[PDB]
Amino acid sequence: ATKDVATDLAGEIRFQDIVPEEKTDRQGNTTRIAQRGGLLWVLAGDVYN
Repeated sequence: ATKDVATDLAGEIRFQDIVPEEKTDRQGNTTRIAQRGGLLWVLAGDVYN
């Protein structure tokens, strides 16, 4: 199964030990899959669009 995890703090993402690997779909869809399971920190802030 699958489950989406969505943040509740607005800010900058910072990897920690996460090693993304780019898997390119035949249409060019570069999906980032983590080879090394780590942490995705969110450093809080005010994000402006």
